[PDB]
Amino acid sequence: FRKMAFPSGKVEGCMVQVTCGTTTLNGLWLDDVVYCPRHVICTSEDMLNPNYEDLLIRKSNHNFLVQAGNVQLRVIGHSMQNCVLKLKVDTANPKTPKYKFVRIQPGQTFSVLACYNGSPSGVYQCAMRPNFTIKGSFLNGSCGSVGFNIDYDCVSFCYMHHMELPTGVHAGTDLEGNFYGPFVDRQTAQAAGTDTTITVNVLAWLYAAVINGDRWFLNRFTTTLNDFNLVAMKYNYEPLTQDHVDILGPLSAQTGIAVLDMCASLKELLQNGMNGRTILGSALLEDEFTPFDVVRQCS
Amino acid sequence: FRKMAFPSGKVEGCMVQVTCGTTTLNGLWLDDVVYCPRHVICTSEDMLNPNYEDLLIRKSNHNFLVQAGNVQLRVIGHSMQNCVLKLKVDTANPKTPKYKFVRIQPGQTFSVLACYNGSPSGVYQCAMRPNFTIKGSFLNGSCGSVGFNIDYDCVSFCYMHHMELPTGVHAGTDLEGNFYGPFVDRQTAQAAGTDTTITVNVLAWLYAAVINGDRWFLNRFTTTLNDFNLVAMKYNYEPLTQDHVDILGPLSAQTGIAVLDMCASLKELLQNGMNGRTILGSALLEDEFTPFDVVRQCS
Ligand SMILES: *[C@H](O)[C@H](C[C@@H]1CCNC1=O)NC(=O)[C@H](CC(C)C)NC(=O)OCC(C)(C)Oc1ccc(Cl)cc1
Ligand SMILES: *[C@H](O)[C@H](C[C@@H]1CCNC1=O)NC(=O)[C@H](CC(C)C)NC(=O)OCC(C)(C)Oc1ccc(Cl)cc1
Repeated sequence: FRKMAFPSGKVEGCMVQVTCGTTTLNGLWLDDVVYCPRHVICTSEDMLNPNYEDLLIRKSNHNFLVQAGNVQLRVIGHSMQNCVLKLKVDTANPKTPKYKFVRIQPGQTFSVLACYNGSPSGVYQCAMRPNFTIKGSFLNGSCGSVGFNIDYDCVSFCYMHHMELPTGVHAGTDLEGNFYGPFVDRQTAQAAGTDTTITVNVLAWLYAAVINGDRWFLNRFTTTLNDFNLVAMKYNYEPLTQDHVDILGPLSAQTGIAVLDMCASLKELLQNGMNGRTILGSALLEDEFTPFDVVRQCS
Repeated sequence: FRKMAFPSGKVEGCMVQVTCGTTTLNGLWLDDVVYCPRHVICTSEDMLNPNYEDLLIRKSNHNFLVQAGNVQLRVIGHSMQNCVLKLKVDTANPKTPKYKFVRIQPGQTFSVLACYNGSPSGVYQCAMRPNFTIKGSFLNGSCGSVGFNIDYDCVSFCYMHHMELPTGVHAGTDLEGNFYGPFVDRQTAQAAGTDTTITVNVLAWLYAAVINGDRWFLNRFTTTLNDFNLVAMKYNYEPLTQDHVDILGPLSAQTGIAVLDMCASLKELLQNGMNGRTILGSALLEDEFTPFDVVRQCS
């Protein structure tokens, strides 16, 4: 059982380079529009406290250099939507996949295609944390890299990368430019509050452990939803609900282990630790696989 | 710092479906040749102890059904090379990337494009273990999935998937059909011997930890190559060598931490454990990032 990303090919063909002045980052080219973070228009002396409206007023279509491979695209319009720019170009991307824009929920997962200079460097899987950050791997030049899911042949874009927080975690927007969480695109100290553990995902991963033969942490106790949650709260775990219980249905069925039984084993792990043992090769409790991810992978 | 795979698009366009009888698995379509595991010709009653030469003698070109999307390809020749079949087809793949076949060394890493029915399902990063197994995620139908590295625009194929061992780890071949390790493609119990930890990779990951601000495990001791290795052997770690020390050069330089100093910290971690703390978000010592991987990711 592995952290598995979606195949990235459909997204690779949408990545372009966008330069304004000496600032370069990545853009996403779908039909005749290129989407990118609006801070492409900032100089380093603007990033402390930009007035983006005023900055963009000094920019014309020809100040945006958009490059797809060795091919410069012609910008024929521009507008700002929340924290993203939309650059209308004179060529529709011939590689545009079937796609939609979605705003994901916290606790859900997606794949990131990390890019530099409009060129893909690598792919990995991320969760939107309950505090609306992601634990990514991003350097200078990575902004405009996107996160996505694939359903059949349709790419659902859900994330565009903008910034790193002082804790080393990452923040960004949906493809309409609205940040996940309370963040703003300016280079000031910003707090993500307390993060919490995605309880239903830990359970899904414990189920995945059982499916893959790892069963040592199972005990002979059970518990109640309200009793467990009294333990969840203690550990900054999200409360569990019947919808969670139901979502776990397929896994609880494949394994014959009641969700509340699995909860009792989780309580003991939270209380007693793992005694130097491992679960699916990890010595910590993993919360960045959804139930769907586990079903998808073990099917 | 994340387990990061290569972008998979160039490989996605090489995957096809190969059926012989009711056995279906994946093939790799490059120029006018499709490569796949030879056990595609086995029935379930053949897999216990196949005579592949005899089995293949009863097969003709038209018994191999090769499908790329909705498109059946015409097989015009077939031959067996070690544990792979080469099916000559009448159409050269128009999506063939620049490519080579390489036999990787143990301790090196690569990306796996896990496929079913010739369709990519997901991508993840693997190391060739010192005992020539990989810790993958593979189900029935995944054989013929490949592992690769990308250098610039050139895909270096290094692995084709064939089998799971009783321990749950995975074995397969290079693209000439020669198994990594002592394995044979028959459904009998086979041992991978003792695995060992890839010492230079653990050090590279400790360097990656330091680069990313995690420094608690550093101590004020140093050691000798021979003294450390007396500790390495104790823990089934690979011995460290000057070539390893030199390969770590760039990281030792970026950090100002002598390799033998980092070795002394590693010795203490092996001896004293991690006292419930974490390094790059892991509570175990990670050995599936090479020095190159760490340089690539932190650059
Ligand atoms: C866009 O490519 C870049 C991505 C971050 C750089 C470091 N790791 C990232 O994910 N985003 C920014 O630089 C962003 C622009 C603001 C206008 C929102 N600033 C930001 O993320 O500040 C946090 C710090 C740690 C200061 O990030 C860095 C900024 C500049 C440099 Cl040279 C290094 C880090
Ligand atoms: C090829 O798609 C398949 C891949 C393994 C299936 C289970 N996980 C794998 O990686 N390879 C085989 O089935 C292989 C064929 C032999 C001719 C070499 N047999 C094999 O791997 O045996 C090990 C076991 C655990 C028996 O694998 C399974 C075989 C069949 C089935 Cl239905 C389930 C598991």
